[PDB]
Amino acid sequence: MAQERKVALVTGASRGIGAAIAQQLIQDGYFVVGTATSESGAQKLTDSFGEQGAGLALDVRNLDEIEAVVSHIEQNYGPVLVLVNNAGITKDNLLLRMSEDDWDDILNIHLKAVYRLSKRVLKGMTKARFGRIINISSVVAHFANPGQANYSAAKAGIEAFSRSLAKEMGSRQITVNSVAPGFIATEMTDALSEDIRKKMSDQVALNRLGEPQDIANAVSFLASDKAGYITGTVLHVNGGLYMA
Amino acid sequence: RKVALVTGASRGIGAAIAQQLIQDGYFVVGTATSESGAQKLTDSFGEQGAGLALDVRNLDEIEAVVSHIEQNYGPVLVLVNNAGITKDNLLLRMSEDDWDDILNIHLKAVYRLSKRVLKGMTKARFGRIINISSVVAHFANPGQANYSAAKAGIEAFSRSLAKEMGSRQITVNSVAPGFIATEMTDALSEDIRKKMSDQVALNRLGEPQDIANAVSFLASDKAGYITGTVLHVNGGLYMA
Amino acid sequence: MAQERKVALVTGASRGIGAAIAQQLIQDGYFVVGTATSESGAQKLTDSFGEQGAGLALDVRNLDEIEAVVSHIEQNYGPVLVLVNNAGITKDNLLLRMSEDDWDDILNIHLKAVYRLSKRVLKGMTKARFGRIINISSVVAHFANPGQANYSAAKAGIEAFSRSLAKEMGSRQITVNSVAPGFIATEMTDALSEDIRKKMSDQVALNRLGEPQDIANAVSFLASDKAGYITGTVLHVNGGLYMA
Amino acid sequence: RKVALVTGASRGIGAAIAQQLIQDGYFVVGTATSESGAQKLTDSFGEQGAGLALDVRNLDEIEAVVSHIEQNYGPVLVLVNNAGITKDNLLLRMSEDDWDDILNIHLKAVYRLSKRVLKGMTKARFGRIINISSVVAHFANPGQANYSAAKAGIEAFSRSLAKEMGSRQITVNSVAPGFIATEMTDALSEDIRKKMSDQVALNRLGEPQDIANAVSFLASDKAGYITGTVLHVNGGLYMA
Repeated sequence: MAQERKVALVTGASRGIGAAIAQQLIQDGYFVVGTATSESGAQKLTDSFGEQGAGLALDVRNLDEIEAVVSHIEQNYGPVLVLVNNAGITKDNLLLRMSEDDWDDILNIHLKAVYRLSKRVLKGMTKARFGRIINISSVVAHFANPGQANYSAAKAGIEAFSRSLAKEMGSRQITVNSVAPGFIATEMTDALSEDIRKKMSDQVALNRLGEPQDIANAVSFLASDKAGYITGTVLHVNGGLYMA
Repeated sequence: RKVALVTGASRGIGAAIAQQLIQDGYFVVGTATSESGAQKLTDSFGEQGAGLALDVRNLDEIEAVVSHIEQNYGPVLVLVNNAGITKDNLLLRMSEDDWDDILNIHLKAVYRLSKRVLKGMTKARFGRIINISSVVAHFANPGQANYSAAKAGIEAFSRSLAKEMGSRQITVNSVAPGFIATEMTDALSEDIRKKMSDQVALNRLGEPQDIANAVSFLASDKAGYITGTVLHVNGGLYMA
Repeated sequence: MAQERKVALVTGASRGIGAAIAQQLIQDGYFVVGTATSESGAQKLTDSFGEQGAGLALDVRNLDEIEAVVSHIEQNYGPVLVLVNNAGITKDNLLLRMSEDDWDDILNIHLKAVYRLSKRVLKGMTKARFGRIINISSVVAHFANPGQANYSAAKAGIEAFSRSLAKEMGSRQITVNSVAPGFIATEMTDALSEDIRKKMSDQVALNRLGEPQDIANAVSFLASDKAGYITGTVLHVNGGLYMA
Repeated sequence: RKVALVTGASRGIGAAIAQQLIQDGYFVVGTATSESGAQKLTDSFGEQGAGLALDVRNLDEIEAVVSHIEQNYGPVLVLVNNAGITKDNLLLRMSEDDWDDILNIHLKAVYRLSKRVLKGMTKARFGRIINISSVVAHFANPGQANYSAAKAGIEAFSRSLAKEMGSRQITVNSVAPGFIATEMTDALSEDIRKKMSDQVALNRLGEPQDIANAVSFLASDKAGYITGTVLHVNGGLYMA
């Protein structure tokens, strides 16, 4: 029988923030397609989602794969009406040691992928007169961090792109927003020491690291009818690490 | 139930906030400027709320209202500071009273009421202070220097207070409405409303419920890691 | 003989930032009126400025004094065409210990004075089709600081007021801007320990406290013809303490 | 004299910047897209400057140009990254090349040239990197998603780099022009220009010199405590 739920596409859905976002959108009643870089990673997503989603392998650096994935979704599940662009790969270095590849790969994975995927889903959202594009940004697009000139430039570019797109698509009722996580507990933070997690949490007004679910909760809100008059904004979810 | 206090709950944004927080499961105390307005709120909320008269310009009234809530219903654990009164004028025409009354109603009230609810929230290790700001704290609108100053003041206040209270798991945030359909804007002409909605990316005025939805989100466990921020609800009128 | 230079009014000109701003505007060719809270403080300013400025006693909390001072300047020296609103008094306390007076006095000294003085000088600047209103704000209008809810609210209100006023007066070519100092060396910072000044300077990208002259340099730029297309902005002078 | 390198120095904002920095006392190397344009700059600058051909999309050219400057004139101690090329289109019509060419010309060039000048500035314990951004990195203009992304990218880049280089007394800042009169805007109609200047609080388009004045300020000792900021030069078109 036919897939009748609205379709959400969450890139980088294997773990942490992306995993929580995908699961929450399933809970919210979407049919969720999540992506992983590998086929075995995709198969794990398929396992996790069961009969209310699918896992697909996608290297977001490649236009042909983006186009193939979205076409596959359209042909099998439905038009992508919620797009969550989620990527957290970093290639950090002070600028004097930041290579051409450190730069290009991060700009491609983060910002170019947002451009390509957003462009690819617009026709479906225009036809529906409904759409949500939700970009996962970062506190470091706002708060300066040495060694991450590449990642910061990408995330800031994503927020500016989102403003531009929000203006272009707003008459059609499609909203385009970013969520900027702060210090969220991930495999990366789990790998740090307790002392270093304390040094982080002391900087957060709420005195703790966040959880992937806090980011999922923000995305869930923005993807819902409770957020239909919010567009071109950055929703900061950082426990008061960065306020203004 | 936890108690929420929502000022200026008679109509528009305040009324929609109060009704939503009831639906969310809070016991809602709403305030109005007169005893008569307060009765209308009592009548609207029934067993899930109460109406009180309050002139938010008056400290003695603020302290009596909160004391009355503590004695009868319980500690105020969600505070929504909601004011929409304007006294617009170009600066050359803006009187001392136009300046003062807007700074008092909007920003001073936020200082006073926030201070008065700290003790209960501190003891609970739970709190939500949610301040209604405005898009005009960010985008300059000629004639509203008083209103814009007050609301920007509120946002900075909120940041300071979020840092002070965060270890107790009390969040302090602002919601900044854009052009929201009200009696005020219904009273305007068709051409005027058109010029407003043409500035909005979504090409429409918002509704009080859009603001209530944002406050409801922030007041819930779904926003427990969000503090010291401004949640812009303006349809892309202003993007930041 | 008649006073022919354009007149600048710098409130709080006794020391530190205000003193440097007043001296620099004299260097720039203005006739500078500076204010102090006391008559003896005013007399020291008069001494400092010599025949190219004047010191006047002003408690910026009082409308009658504001009106008297500006009238005195108009009657003796000329129309106020550069207004620098400079105040650094604080009454810090966590909100639970912040009195009605802690709140009201800071909002009056900072924000109400900006409203009153700006309003009072507009007629002269309108007639000249030239004006500069330069408000000294603070990094804490942006970067959250516990214990300064009063001061932060005031300074943020000042920046929003400046935007409103800039829009109202822009057709007449009057610019309205704020300068937001960071950690600047003052009597207050001199009173701190060397260890505490180090802890401050480690937070500044430039690895040092600023000087009053750095703020004077910013005000000088904004008051000049080099800044005639800049209005409604905040010029941050903080060594990278706060960037965005 | 200290050497300044100003890209895109042939006309408009770049030309005004280059001429101002000469007046300020810098030896200015200006770049143009062709050998012929480069000669015109040599001819304009005379003994106080030099013109070089540079395609800022090409890393080998960037490295050769800077090497040529180091060998002949001295270390680049002021770098002004100035690009104004647009390839506008609604996203639905924006090609891969429209996206890439604008990201490369604007943001990649800033990455490449900034990296290449660090060593000289580090040794000198003096530097100014001044990046020309745009009001559109802040205020969304439909059709300019590429340009807006690139310039916002530049601003965040600058913040990161300011933190890395600040201990060496190297400042990194952006200047964000609004609507500035150029050949581009001279080519537009009277009605179009009117609609632009009506959005500006000062009710006029700016001039290239207004931008040159801002860059000159930032490049001087008068701005030695300013780093990681955006200096908005837009006549109140956008206020923040």
